[PDB]
Amino acid sequence: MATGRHFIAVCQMTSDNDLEKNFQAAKNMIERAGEKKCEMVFLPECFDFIGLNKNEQIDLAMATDCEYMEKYRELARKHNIWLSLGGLHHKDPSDAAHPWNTHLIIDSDGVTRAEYNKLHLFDLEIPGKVRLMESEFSKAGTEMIPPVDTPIGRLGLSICYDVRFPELSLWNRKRGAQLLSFPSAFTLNTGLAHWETLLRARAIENQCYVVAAAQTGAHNPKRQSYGHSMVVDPWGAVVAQCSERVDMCFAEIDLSYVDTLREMQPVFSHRRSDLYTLHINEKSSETGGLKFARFNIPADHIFYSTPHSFVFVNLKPVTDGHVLVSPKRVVPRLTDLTDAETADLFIVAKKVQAMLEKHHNVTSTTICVQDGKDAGQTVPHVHIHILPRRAGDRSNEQMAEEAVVYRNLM
Amino acid sequence: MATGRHFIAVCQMTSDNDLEKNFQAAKNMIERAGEKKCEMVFLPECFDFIGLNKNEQIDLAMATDCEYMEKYRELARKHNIWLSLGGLHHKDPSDAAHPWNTHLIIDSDGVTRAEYNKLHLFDLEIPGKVRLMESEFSKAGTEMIPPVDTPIGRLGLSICYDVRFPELSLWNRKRGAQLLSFPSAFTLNTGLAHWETLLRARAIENQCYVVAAAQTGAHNPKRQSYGHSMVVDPWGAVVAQCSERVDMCFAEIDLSYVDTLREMQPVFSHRRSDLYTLHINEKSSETGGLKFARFNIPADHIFYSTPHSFVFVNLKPVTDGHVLVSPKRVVPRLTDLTDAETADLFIVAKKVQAMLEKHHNVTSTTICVQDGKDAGQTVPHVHIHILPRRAGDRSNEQMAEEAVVYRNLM
Amino acid sequence: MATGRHFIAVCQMTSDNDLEKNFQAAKNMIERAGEKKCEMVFLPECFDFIGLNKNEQIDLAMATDCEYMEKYRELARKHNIWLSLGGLHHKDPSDAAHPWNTHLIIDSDGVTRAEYNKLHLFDLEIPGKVRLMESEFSKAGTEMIPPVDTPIGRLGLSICYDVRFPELSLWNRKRGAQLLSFPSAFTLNTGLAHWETLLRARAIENQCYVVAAAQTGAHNPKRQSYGHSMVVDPWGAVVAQCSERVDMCFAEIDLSYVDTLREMQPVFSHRRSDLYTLHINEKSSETGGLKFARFNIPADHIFYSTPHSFVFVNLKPVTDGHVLVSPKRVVPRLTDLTDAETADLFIVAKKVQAMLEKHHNVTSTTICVQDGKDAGQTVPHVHIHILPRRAGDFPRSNEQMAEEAVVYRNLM
Amino acid sequence: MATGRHFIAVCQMTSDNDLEKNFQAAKNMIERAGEKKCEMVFLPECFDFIGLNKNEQIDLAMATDCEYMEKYRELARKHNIWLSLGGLHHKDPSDAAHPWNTHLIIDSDGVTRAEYNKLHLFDLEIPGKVRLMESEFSKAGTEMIPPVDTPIGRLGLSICYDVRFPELSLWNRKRGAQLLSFPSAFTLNTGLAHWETLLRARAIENQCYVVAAAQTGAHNPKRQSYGHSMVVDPWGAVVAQCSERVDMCFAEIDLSYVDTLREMQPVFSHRRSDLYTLHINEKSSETGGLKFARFNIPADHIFYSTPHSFVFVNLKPVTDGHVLVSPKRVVPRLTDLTDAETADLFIVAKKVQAMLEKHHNVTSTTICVQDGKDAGQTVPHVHIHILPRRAGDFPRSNEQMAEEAVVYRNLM
Ligand code: EMC
Ligand code: EMC
Ligand code: EMC
Ligand code: EMC
Ligand code: EMC
Ligand code: EMC
Ligand code: EMC
Ligand code: EMC
Ligand code: EMC
Ligand code: EMC
Ligand code: NA
Ligand code: NA
Ligand code: NA
Ligand code: NA
Ligand code: NA
Ligand code: NA
Ligand code: NA
Ligand code: NA
Repeated sequence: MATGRHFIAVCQMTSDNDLEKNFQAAKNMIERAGEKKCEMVFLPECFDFIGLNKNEQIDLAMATDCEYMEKYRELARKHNIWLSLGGLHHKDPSDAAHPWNTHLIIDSDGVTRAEYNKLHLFDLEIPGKVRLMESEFSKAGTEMIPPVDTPIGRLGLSICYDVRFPELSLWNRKRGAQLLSFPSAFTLNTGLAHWETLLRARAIENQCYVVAAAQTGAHNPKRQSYGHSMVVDPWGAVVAQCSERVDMCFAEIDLSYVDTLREMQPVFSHRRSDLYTLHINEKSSETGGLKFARFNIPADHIFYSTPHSFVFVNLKPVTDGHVLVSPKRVVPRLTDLTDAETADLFIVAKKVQAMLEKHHNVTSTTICVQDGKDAGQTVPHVHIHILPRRAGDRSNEQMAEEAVVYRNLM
Repeated sequence: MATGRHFIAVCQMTSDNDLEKNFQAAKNMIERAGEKKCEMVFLPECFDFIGLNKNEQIDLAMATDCEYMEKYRELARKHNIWLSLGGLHHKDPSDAAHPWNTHLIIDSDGVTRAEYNKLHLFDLEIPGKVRLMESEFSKAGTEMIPPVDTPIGRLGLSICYDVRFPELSLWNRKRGAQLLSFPSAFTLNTGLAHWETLLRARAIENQCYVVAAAQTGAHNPKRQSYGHSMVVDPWGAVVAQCSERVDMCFAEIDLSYVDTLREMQPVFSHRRSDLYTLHINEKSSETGGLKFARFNIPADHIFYSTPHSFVFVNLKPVTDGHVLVSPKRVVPRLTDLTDAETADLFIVAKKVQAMLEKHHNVTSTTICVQDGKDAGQTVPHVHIHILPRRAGDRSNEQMAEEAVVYRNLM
Repeated sequence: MATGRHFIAVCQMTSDNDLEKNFQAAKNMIERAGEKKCEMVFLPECFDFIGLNKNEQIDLAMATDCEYMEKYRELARKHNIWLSLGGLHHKDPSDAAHPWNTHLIIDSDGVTRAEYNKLHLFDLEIPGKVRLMESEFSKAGTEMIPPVDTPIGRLGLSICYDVRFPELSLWNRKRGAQLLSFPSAFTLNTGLAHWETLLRARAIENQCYVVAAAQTGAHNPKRQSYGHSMVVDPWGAVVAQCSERVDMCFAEIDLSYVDTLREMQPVFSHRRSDLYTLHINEKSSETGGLKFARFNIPADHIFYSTPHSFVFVNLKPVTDGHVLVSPKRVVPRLTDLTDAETADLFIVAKKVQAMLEKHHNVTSTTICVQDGKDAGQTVPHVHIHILPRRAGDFPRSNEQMAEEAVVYRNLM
Repeated sequence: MATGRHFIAVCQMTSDNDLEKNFQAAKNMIERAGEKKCEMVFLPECFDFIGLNKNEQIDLAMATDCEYMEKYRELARKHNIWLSLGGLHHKDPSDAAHPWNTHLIIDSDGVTRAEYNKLHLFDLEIPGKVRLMESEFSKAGTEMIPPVDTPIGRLGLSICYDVRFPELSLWNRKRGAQLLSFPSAFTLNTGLAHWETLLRARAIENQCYVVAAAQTGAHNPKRQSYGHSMVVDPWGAVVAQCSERVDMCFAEIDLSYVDTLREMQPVFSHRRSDLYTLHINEKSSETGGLKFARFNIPADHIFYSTPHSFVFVNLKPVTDGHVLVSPKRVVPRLTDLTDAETADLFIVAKKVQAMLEKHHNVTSTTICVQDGKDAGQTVPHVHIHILPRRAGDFPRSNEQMAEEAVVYRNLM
């Protein structure tokens, strides 16, 4: 994976409702980024456009794989450079009334390597005073995207308002991010007070470079952005920033500096996990079985998994729907688990419970945990018995037949 | 509770190992704070002293209620002013080798209204390079203290390094804090890069005033502090700061400004709780029973409680140790609970499990949850059956007799 | 004179065309300042009002002068506090279109203690896309006003745009200022970029506190201000700043601190007076006196003087108008003068020449300086002879001399 | 001349007394700059070394000049890049204790393009508790060095402490600078408070990019530097800054941007030249020419000139040494001159007077100016007569005049 020094360029622009003009601006900077042999170029949120009306910023929503986007993918190839499209107006075939705010990272091939959907939207609705609903022009993302590996390092993905919620960034760092990102279209009055401080703060708390390509100037009579597109190092210093205008800045991030800081200031090893736990709901994929004590549970027997736990079908179902929920960390007692695990184990149990009832169509479930010899534990590895109930109350090939049905319901 | 405008003074000093000199400096500023009719004065971490050796910063550790401290309590009375003693070297009768870093808030009567023990310590130990262990000169605090009500508003308590962990502050705001605090003795090189940014960041993310009284200058040949004691408003502006020297600054915080901002920018109503949850382990006191569906469980029947859940002794114990764990929020199904609740419910179940086994001296427990008619739920309110096991397997006056024994073990 | 600690209050506001609303905003803050026993409060630049157009600002100037000006003097007296009125629209009796932008300092008794007229105005005339003319709603000052002594120290005076010019502030510091002031109404876009840096820079490079009450928010549909009213110390630290709204902030200034810095960082003792000189046109006021060699020139005979020079009538003039320009420092050679003194001495000669030619109605003048025994110098003190000339051309009573001096004095 | 965008690199380092280590640090960065095709790199103030004592700094100055100076010129040529050596210990052949602090600009061919000697040194002598004397390890410059043209623009030159003095920077901007430079080694405690604000302020008030490579970290047990090497744009934005360590940062500067700002914010067209004047002693270099009324004074006869004035020998001198001082702008009256011109004209007269008296060995001088027909003025162009005087006292060949001018020219 990425290591050492890497040269990158951050783009600042003032997008119109004139998609061609907007494109030309960007293309011009990307070309210059290539000329300087940058490995990656970052563009701001709303890089595609910023319409006058909303029947406009919903009518122009693209497909991520459209003819406009191809112009970008074509550029990435042409200049052998990765791209960070800060926040595309992602049209949703089903709900055209609510596009997505998608941050895309593209290959030197033009191949999308990652997509992140703005998770936090601004919704203010004060009875008879003011009503500004971002959730009216767009739609929030539904899941947590982990950082992506790039030639310049582990890049955490976020967008604008996201910067305001520390939990999201702490998580990305925990998932091994080296650089955080916050392409944005900040307000002049908000940005002039919170932009630099919030970005520098994120970089310092997570000890990561922060790359924030932004919108600046007036997009139209009723909209102006703060600008100040910058790059912050893992120590909180602003090592690169654009001048007040449509232009770019350059930075040479050094992944080694990140390592040095994390080593000399092990903050993430100082967190009192015995007092607080930042739980995140993440859905991971198991391209290989998992250890249930000494036994090996086949990936085809697992229908849901997260970085802390997994759910697998039983070899001796005490009743239809009877599955198991155990922590990836091989541990026998519940009292041996850490809050992160305890919390994730039962929140997963909750997600699984609801699904088993929608399927086996019932309205009752029993959660049992045999922790100890005297309690009936037949295997030294914590497992939650989740068994749906009704009125009454194994084929290795048929066990994966069950696991498949559930996997599509999780 | 506190409302409106309130005038406060922040003290900056460079403490010696000369407790009398240090005292005089502080007393002088407190007197001036009184003269200006301030309602509260904040002093920095290590306000009592900063010794040359460690056999010194462990020998001088006080009692919180000693003759030195009385000088302060006497001052609070004399000038009718609340005090924030940023970080006293709190001697522990049992472990004299590890004092506490205690932030105290004192009455206009000299009455302690709150104590907070530094939760985060700096411990760096790189094999053959450098070894700086804060946990060698002192001892971390063991529990989470909630904000205290003061005449100037809901004051969240923290100390120095704490500022580096966002979770702690998000929690304090959630517990209704209006002002956060971070009295400190920051390093010149660290502070010159992270002080203002981290404080301004906390104020902005939690929309609270931030009061940080600090140490400055050189305490001795081998120790210098950053200083820059300040006050930040809920918008991130530094409204007051001390000059580079032993002196104070004044600020008039306006709790209404806090309300305005929180209303016009409802960030804490934008957090995706469906994706992440900041769980905190807090121990609350129930000076009154709780609703277990429609029934009323007596406080004397409850041995442990938190802002999300409670544990009470059963009216029909299926076996010794058989207790119940339910969420304060009256809900029937597990799938009706929020991650905060799910997580806290079972982490409490974990804490309770371990205690029941240390007492009933056994090594097995069963966790059951009858969620639904068909599962055997006899009451429409989620409750976890926690029943310790062995080989074999109600007096209202004797039920509180059990609850009392456990309460002292929780 | 003032020394020690002093408590002050800085006010921020959003002035519009509602004199009563602006006044009530200012009054509220002055009252709170008085309640906290502040010795002085600072109001921002257009504290009186910001009109929607030229004609309205003319009407408002009259309505302000007529009703509110005195109301502030009353507040000053009632709350026993000094006021710094950051820059009112001072209506000019003979030019209603161009009032001055006056910074007024009012004492505890409501008495004007000093008046600064904004010297720097922003004039942008781009035939193509722009025309922003501040001199179309105003008129720049005419004199350099030295710092005023106040209960909080030597206060230098200026108004926003003045910050961009270092010359102005360096001067005030040299003239004894311990605090500089920059009451103002900055544009949101320009303030958002230069406000803090400039105010802090002036503080640091001049080693003075900087007090800058400012306008903030939306005044009208097409006028916005940055805000961020603050107080910066002599080391450049922002010790107090208003929150984003119509409100105030408090700061205790310490003149001791200024002194301490001036001593551990004697920056002003390090200037290369030999390479560069900052000359300033300043007319001095004097009880009298002044030596010319061992001679005592009575004030009656001195009609113009600056911190560096003085001009006086001649007992034995070689011709009508023959006056003398001399440095206050008593030295004989022109080569004894410092660049600062040489610049002033001849720039003053330039002013006297013009004054004399207009008065005596001549069009020629001879400037002569005899430096040395062999050049005919009669007294060991540099003096420039300024001789008006006529086509004819080549002991006087005290009464004649005093009169001639009175005449010239009122033409300078 | 240079226009458009230009890529540059700024270097930060922790120089000590190990010339080889410091050089390898600098070399590494210059190579990386070359690899990125930068047109110019900036090294900090004491890039050569920081010694543990007076004697070591003298030894190191020799060892530097002997081996490393040329090595940098080689790097310049090899990597086809221009160098800005922030302030080497320039050993003075006749005073080993007081070298100059020279800022050198080396071009692509390793040729010195310009040399600035630090004009401002920090001297603190408090009989009581302190004695910090920079002039004890150095010697201040002697001349004002105007900006140098480079592939990246008009570069003004300075070294750290110079930032505190606005005069120096205002001048460079007036002399055409598009970028100001402040290579340096700031104290950790002073930089931590004034570094960013001052650099940014100079940028804003002069509308120039500011390039400041700096020392950082611990040099030795009792010497620390702030660091934070950066590049500020004409609007005051910090566009590039090194991380906390021995490393570099990159910035693309745009001369177009400077221009644009200079036009939408014509700050320098707004200065009150009528109230204050910033005079600077500068000796001009000239191909020749210069008119005196309708007369063409050949360079052969001009022995001293500044941006505002020139002095020349006389065809019909009334006495040995009779020369003339005149403003370059052709105007007849002394009252036609601007304060800037009046200050310069007589400060130059002051210098010529001294030069002539020492040369002709006299002790008296008569300075005379005839302004107007009736004052005897013969040509309609201001000219000051400078007449050396003797006890005796009161057409010349081109050869005599040219010679006399050569003599005087080498004494100014
Ligand atoms: C909704 C993408 Hg700007
Ligand atoms: C709509 C927040 Hg960039
Ligand atoms: C351990 C209190 Hg400074
Ligand atoms: C020891 C951290 Hg203030
Ligand atoms: C022109 C006075 Hg605000
Ligand atoms: C003096 C009454 Hg307008
Ligand atoms: C001329 C800006 Hg208040
Ligand atoms: C005195 C040159 Hg660093
Ligand atoms: C020029 C050899 Hg030291
Ligand atoms: C004289 C400070 Hg580099
Ligand atoms: Na499209
Ligand atoms: Na004690
Ligand atoms: Na000033
Ligand atoms: Na102060
Ligand atoms: Na004469
Ligand atoms: Na300069
Ligand atoms: Na630029
Ligand atoms: Na003559």
